Amino acid sequence: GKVKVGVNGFGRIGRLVTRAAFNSGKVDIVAINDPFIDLNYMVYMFQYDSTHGKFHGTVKAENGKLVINGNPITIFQERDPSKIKWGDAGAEYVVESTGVFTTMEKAGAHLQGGAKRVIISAPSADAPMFVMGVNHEKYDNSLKIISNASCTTNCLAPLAKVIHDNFGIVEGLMTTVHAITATQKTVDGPSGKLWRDGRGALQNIIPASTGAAKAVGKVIPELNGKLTGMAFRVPTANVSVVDLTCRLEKPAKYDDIKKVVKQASEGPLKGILGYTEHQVVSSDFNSDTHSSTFDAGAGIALNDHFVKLISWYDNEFGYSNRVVDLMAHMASKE
Amino acid sequence: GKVKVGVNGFGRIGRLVTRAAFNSGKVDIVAINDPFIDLNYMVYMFQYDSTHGKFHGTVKAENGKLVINGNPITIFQERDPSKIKWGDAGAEYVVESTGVFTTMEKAGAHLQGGAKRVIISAPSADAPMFVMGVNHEKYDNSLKIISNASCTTNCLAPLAKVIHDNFGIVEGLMTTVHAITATQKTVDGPSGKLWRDGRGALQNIIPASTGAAKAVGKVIPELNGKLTGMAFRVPTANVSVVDLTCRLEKPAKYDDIKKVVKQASEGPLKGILGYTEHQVVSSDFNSDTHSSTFDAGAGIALNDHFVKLISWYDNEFGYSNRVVDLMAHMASKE
Amino acid sequence: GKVKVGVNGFGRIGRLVTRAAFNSGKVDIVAINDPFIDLNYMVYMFQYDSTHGKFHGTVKAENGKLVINGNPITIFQERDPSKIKWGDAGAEYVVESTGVFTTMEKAGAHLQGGAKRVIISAPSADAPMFVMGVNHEKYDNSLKIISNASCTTNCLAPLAKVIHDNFGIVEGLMTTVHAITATQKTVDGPSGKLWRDGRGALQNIIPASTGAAKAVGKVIPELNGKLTGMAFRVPTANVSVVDLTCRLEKPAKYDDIKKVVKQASEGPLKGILGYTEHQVVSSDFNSDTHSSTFDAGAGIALNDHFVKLISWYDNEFGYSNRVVDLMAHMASKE
Amino acid sequence: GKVKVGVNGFGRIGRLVTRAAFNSGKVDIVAINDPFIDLNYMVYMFQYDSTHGKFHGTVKAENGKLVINGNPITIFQERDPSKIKWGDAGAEYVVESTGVFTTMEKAGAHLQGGAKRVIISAPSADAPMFVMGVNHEKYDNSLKIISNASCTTNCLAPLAKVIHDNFGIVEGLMTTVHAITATQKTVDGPSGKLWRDGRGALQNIIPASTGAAKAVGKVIPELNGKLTGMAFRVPTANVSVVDLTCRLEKPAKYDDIKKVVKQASEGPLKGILGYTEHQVVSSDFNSDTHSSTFDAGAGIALNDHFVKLISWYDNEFGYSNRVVDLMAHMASKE
Repeated sequence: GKVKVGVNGFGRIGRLVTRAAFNSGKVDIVAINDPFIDLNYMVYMFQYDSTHGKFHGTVKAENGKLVINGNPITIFQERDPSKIKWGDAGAEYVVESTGVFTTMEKAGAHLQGGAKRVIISAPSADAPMFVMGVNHEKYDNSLKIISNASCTTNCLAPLAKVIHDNFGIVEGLMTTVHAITATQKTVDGPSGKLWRDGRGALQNIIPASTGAAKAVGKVIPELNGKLTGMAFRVPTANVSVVDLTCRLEKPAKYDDIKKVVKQASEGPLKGILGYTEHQVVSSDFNSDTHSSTFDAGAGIALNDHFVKLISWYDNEFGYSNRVVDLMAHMASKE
Repeated sequence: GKVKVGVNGFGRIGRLVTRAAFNSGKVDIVAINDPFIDLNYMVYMFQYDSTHGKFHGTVKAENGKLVINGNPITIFQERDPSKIKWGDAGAEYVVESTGVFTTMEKAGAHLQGGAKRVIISAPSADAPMFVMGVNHEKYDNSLKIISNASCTTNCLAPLAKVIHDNFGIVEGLMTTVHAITATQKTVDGPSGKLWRDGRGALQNIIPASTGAAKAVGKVIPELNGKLTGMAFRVPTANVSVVDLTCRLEKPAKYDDIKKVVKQASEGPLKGILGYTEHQVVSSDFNSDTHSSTFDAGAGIALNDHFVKLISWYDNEFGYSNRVVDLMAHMASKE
Repeated sequence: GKVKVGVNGFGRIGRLVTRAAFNSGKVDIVAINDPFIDLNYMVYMFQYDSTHGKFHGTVKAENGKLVINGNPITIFQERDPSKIKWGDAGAEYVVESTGVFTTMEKAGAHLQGGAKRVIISAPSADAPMFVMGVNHEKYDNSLKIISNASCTTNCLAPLAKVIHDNFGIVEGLMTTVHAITATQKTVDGPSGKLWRDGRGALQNIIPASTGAAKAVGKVIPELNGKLTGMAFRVPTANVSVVDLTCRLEKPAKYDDIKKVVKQASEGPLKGILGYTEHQVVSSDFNSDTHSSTFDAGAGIALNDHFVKLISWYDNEFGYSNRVVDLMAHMASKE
Repeated sequence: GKVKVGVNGFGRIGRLVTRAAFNSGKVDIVAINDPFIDLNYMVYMFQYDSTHGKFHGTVKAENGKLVINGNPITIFQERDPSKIKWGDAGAEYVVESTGVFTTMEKAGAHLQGGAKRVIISAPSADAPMFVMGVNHEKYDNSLKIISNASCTTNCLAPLAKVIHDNFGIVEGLMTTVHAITATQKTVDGPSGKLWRDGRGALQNIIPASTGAAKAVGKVIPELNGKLTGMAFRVPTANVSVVDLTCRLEKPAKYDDIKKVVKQASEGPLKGILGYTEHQVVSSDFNSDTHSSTFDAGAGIALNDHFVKLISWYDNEFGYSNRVVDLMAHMASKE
C-alpha cells in the first residue's frame, strides 16, 4: 500500500528524510544514490548523529545492500541522474535532495530512469511549490515535478496564513535567527560569491539574506509582494526562530491573536502548527516534528495594528517530516 | 585640568571604564571601591582580559595602591556606599556601576562621602537619562545624579534620531541579537524571576525582553510611545546587533537613507555613529568605540514607507567610552 | 520492597538522580528538600533539560506535592539539615547532593531527622568511599555515612582495576578533558580561590587540578601513591574523556590489553565498563549509563611497558545511575 | 638587503605568513599565487580577520597589484606550479603553503620558474626538517628544498630539547588539546578517510592522531623512537596546549625543572620558548609569537622520575613567525 520512495543524495536532508520515513512508517525507502559514499560509510553515517543521537533500530550492510530494520535497500553510485535505474529498484517517487538539480529540466532527468514523480527538497525557480497545511490541496496529480520550498518557508507559511485569514496582513518584514548549516566554514575560509558566508561560523554572526518570505507569496497568492526579510546565522546547532513584524487591517489585541492561533493549532493545523505558553528556549524544540511553534510569551504588540510574532522550528526534523507527509498525501491522491 | 573620577564596583563595566579612561586620557581615575576583590586579585583581573586581550601598559600593586602607568589609585573595601571616603581620595565624580543602586535615593549615598556628582552606568527609574550625541546638550550642571542608560539604548538612539529628523518615524519595533552577559548561567541553572534566563547559555537562544526601546522615548521626547521591542541572547562573546523595523511618514528610498546616514556619521555624529558598506561580520567590531555602526548592505526595504535597518555595536567598549565622554563633557560644562 | 529515598538539594546532581531513579525504577523517591526552589519552579526545572531533553513521562504539581508518573513527593524548604523531617515522609536513605555537607559530622545531621543512612554524592574527607564494580563488596551495613566519590574517579577506577589485575600498573599519570560545569563563569568573572576558574568558560581552556586519581588509591589500596593527574575544562556541554598514561610490569601488547578489557566488559563489569571499536566522538556518549567506555582505536602504545589508554564517560548520567545502583545494593544487603 | 619572498597559496598559513612578514619586516613579500582568489577578494581576506582582528596598516588594490603599506605585490593565478614566473617578479625564496606539494619532487617544480630555494610550511616525507632554536644551525646552504615541520612539532621541540639536555628523557607520550582547523566540518559532514574528522566540530571532541612527536625524533636524533602521542580537537578558536608525560634518567625535582626552563627561556631560547608563573588560560596567548610557553603552575610530578609538563602555543601566529625567522636565517647564511 505504501508508495516506494528512492532518495538521491545522502547528505543531511537525505539522511534525515530516511530517518523520518523509517520512524513514521508512512512510506518505504527502497533505493539510495550517492556517488561519493560507500556502503560501510553509509552505515556509519546513518547510525550515528551528533544532533539527534543514535538511531533507534538496527542498521547493517549485507550483500551490498543497506539493511535498516530488516528492510534491504538498493545502493547506487551513479553521478549522472539520467543513468540511475530507479525503475529496476521499484522506486516510484524520487526525492531530489542534492541541491544542484532544482530546475524542472535538470530534475526531470530522474524520469528517464523510470521514476513516476520527483519531489525537490529545496526552492525551485519554476517547479510548483507546496506547503503542507497551507496549499497542499492544490495538488491535482497531473504534475510530475514539484517542490517543498524550504524550512523557513514551511515555518512562516502556516502562521502567516492564519494571521491573514483572521486579521488581514497588510505588509510584514521577517527576521530569522538561523543555526549553522553545512555551507558555512568551520574557520574563516574562502567564499566565491557570498563573502560574509566564508567567515568563521563559530565566532561570527554573519548576517545573511533569504527568499523564504518572498516564496510565501508564491504559496499564498493573496500575500504576493507584501513580505520580505533577511536572516542571521548564529553559532548554535539545530534550532532556529522566526520573527515576523506585520501591520494588520482589523484591530487585534494580543489575546485575540493567541486565541485564534491556539484554535488553529488544535483542530485544522494539528501536528503542523504548535502552540505553547511555557518559558521555552531553543533546545526545547530539538527533534520536534512541528513545522512551527507559536511562542505566546515572547511576542509583543506596540498597538492594535502593529505586532511582532515569534515562532520556533527545527530546521532539520520538521522539514523532513513535511517531505514525508507530502509524499504520503501524493500517494493517497493517486 | 582633567576631573578626578572614582569608580564604585570593579565588575565588567567598572574595569572597562577604567581601561577606557586610561586609554583615552580624558579623565583620571584616583579611587576604586570593591568589597569582594583584594589588591592582587584586582591587578590580575585588570591585566588579563579574555575578550579585549592584555592591557597595553603596566599595572602593579605597591604600598596597598593599584599603580597603572605610574598613577597610584586608592583602594576601598567598604560595603555601605555612605561610608566611602570619596573626598579624602580627591575624587570629584563617582561612577556607580554595581547595578544595585540605581534609584536617586540609593545612588545619593555617595554624596555623603564627599563626591560632587554621581553617574549611574545603567537605566534609572527616576534619574535623568543622557545619551552622548542625542540629548547631552540638555545637561545644565544643576543635576547631581544622572544616568547613561544602557548599551542597547546608546546604539538605538543616534540612528533613530537621524531617521526621525529626516523622515519622521511613525512607529517601530526593535529586535536585538545580544551576546551573553554575566547574569547568564554557564549550564542550565536556578533563576528566581526570569526562568528563561536560568537555562544554559552555551546551548540556548533564551529569548529575553528589554526596555531600551522604551527608554529611547525618554531620550527623544517626540518618539514617546512609538517604540518597543524584545531581544535574543545567542551564545556569542562580545558583539551585538540591533534590528529596527519602522514606518516612515515621508517617502524614503534606501539610497536616500544611506546618504543621510553617511552625512550624519561624517560631520555631526563623528565617532558616535559609524557607517560601512563592506561585508562585515560581528567579530569585525570587536573593541570598537562607536556607539553604533550602520550596515548599509544588511538592511532591506519592502517599499518607500516600510524599512528594516541594521546597526552593530560593541556592548562593552562603546558604553564605557560613552561614559567617559559624558564625564568629560560634564567637567567641561562646569 | 524498594527502599524509600529522600534527596537533599535539587541541583544538577539531585535532578539527574531523581530522573535516573524514575527511569530505572530500582528505588522510589518520596521527598525532596530545597530552600530556594518552589514547587512550580521545581516542576519547570524537572520537565525541561537542555542536555538530556524533555522528561519522558508526566510531572505536575498538586496539593503542594510534586507528582511524577502519579507518585506524590513531599517537598521541604528547610535550610538547616537537622530540622528536616525525613522520618515523617517515610524516607529511609538520604542523598546529600548540595556539595556543602561533605564531612561525616556535617552530613550526620540528616540522621537526627529520622534517616537511617546517608549517601554523599561527592568526595568526602573522612567518609568511606565506594565505587560500584570495584570495591562495593566491602560495604558491611554497619556504616551509616558513606560516599560515591566523583564522576572522574568512577570512570578511572574500573579500567585501572582491570589493568592492574592483568598487568600490574607501576605508576601512571592521568589527564581528563572535562566539560563545563555549574561552578564556571558564563563570562570572565570574579573567583575567590581559583583565579583560573573565574575566566570565561566559552573562550578559555582554563587548565584545572583534580584529586580523582588520588582517590583511586583510596578505592584500590594497592595503587596508593601511584596515580595523580590534572584536568582541562573545554567549552563542550556534557561528555568528558579520561587519558591514562601508565607503566606496566608485565609485557602487554595492545591486542592483549584490548582482549582483556573486552572480556572484563562482557562478563564481570557488564553495564559498568563499556567497550567499542567504532570511530566514535564525544556526542556519541550523550545520555550513556556506563561509568566508562574504553576506546580501542584512540589509544597508543610506545612499547610493551608504556601505553596510553582512552576512556569516555558521561559525567552527568553515569554518576547518577551509579548512585542509584549503590543505593539499591545497600538496600539489598540490609 | 632583505631577501625577496614569494608565497604560493593564500590560505590561512599564507595570509598569516604575509601578515607576520609585514609586521616584523625581516623579509619582503613581492609575489603571491592563488588560482581561486581574485584581487578584490584577496584585499578583503587580508584586511579582515576573525581571530587576530583588523590589519594594522593600509591594504588596497591598484593596477592589478596588491599594495600593502605602499609596497606593490605581483599576483599570479597559475594552477601548475611549474608555470609560475617567480623569477620575473624578482622572488628568490618561495613558501609552499598549499599543503598539496609536500614531497621534494612535487615541491621542486617551483625551481623551474626561477626560484632559488623552496620552504615547505608543512611536514615533508623526504625533505629535511628544521626547527628554529633546535637544529637550525644544521642548514648549510647546499639544500634547495627544506621543511618547517608543523606547529605541534615547533611547540614540542624546544621544551623536549631542554629537558633531554638537562635530565635525559628516556621515553615520553604527548597529548595535545588542539583548536579547530580548516579541515574540520561546520556540521557533521562527509569525510573520505578520517571518519571521525567528518563529525560536527562545534559539538564533538573528535579524538585525532598526530605525527609531530615522531617528527621530534627527526629534529633531535637522540630522541628517535622515544616519543609518540595523539591529539584532541576541542571547539575552541585559536590556541592549543601540549601535554608531555616523560620518564627521566637523573632525579629532577619540579623546582629544578622550573629553574632550568626559565634559564633556557631567558638567554639561549629568547623569543622562542616562553616562561610564565601566572594563572593564565588559553585566550591569554592569542597573537603570541612564542613557539611554546612553559606553564609552571599547571604541571605535576608523581615522583623524581615521572613528570607531566604543560606548554601553550598559538598554532597560527607562532608558526608563521617561525617560518619568517627561518627564511631570514637562510638569507643571512647565504
